Amino acid sequence: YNVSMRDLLQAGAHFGHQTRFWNPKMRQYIFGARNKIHIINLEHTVPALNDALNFANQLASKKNKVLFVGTKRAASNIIREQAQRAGQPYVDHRWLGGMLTNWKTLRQSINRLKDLQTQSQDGTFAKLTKREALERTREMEKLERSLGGVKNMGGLPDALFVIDVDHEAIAIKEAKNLGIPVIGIVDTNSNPDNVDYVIPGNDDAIRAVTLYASAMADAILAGKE
RNA sequence: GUCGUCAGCUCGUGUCGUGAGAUGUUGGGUUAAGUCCCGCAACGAGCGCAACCCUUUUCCUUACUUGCCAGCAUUUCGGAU
Repeated sequence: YNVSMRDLLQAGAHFGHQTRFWNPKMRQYIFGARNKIHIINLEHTVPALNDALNFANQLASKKNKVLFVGTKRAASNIIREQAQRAGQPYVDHRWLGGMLTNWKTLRQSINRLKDLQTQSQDGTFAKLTKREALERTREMEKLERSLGGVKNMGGLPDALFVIDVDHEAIAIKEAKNLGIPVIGIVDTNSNPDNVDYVIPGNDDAIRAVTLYASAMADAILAGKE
């Protein structure tokens, strides 16, 4: 399942953001800049990606759940599809402060979501009048939109696959506080200090995101054989 | 009594500060109203608001006197009988 390099060039991980927004901590990975924007070297990206995929394979074999976190408007659909394929909890939408920091409070929210889903399945929804009917349908919509992905999950994930660290900065901080490992994609503008596993490459390109998510999903599938 | 029929008040869990503390109630629409919806280190529960109470507007069921008079009958033509 290793990308082997050419797929990375064709996907376009080489591109990066403009120089003026560069983070000084990426200097080791910048290598050079062909044009005004920076060009990252995939020579370091490949081995780091392989190591991250191997660690994900080991965790999948151990059966511990891995949580995917990618929220960029371009990456939402791709990460949702890949997470559904892998059969793992996902957070496609905006991060809500306390997915991991305060799990006990989210227990009640997901319990109520499941209860209202059971209500919809049962005839009680039909028994209730139309105004309440639309109110609780709208409630279903809202909490399914907010916490739909993590409904199945019952325990904190053993690893966090983060698409874009500076964007989803809160998630990395919570993961560091808890001690849960984070494997993440980082670009030139972001800071890698708090990422346990760093695979540096472009994330804006929908097609690079598709490549990365497909690789992770393939590793998850290979796990458990 | 009054501000004043003014719209605010409280409290549960995590995060930021060495700390007293802060974050919920802030932002944009909307309403008689922190009423309702979009925003987002926040997450939801209670008291205030509203509704539950009395009266008025159309119709239905029970009730037919001491209240009523469409149909009928007698009339000192007055529902008087």
